[PDB]
Amino acid sequence: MLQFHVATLVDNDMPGMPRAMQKSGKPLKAIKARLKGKEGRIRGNLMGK
DNA sequence: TAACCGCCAAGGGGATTACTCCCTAGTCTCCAGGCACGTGTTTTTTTTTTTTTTTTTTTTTTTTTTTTTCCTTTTTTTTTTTTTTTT
Repeated sequence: MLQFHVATLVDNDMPGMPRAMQKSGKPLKAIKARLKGKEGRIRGNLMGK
């Protein structure tokens, strides 16, 4: 479970790995979700601020 | 009905004796295939690296702008206070 919490802190988009459960019925938004994506920290905040 | 026996007749060829002769038994002497020893080159086995297709993983999906709506927990177990009954 410690490895599960560490992995979901790092990457919650890993297939074959149980998704982290948030309080509002959503998956947890990890740091990879903050960076990778069109609306991410790179494309939506550094590329397109 | 001709096997078998008795009787008679005839002849054919194996046994016997002698002479010969010739092929093998025996004995040297030279030499060469038959055999004991060593080994091989194909045959099978095992690795080794690649090949080729299948399967899985992962990442991706034009940009900008303006309005609402709903939600931003919830049941389920444990605890703690309160109230009632009894001696």
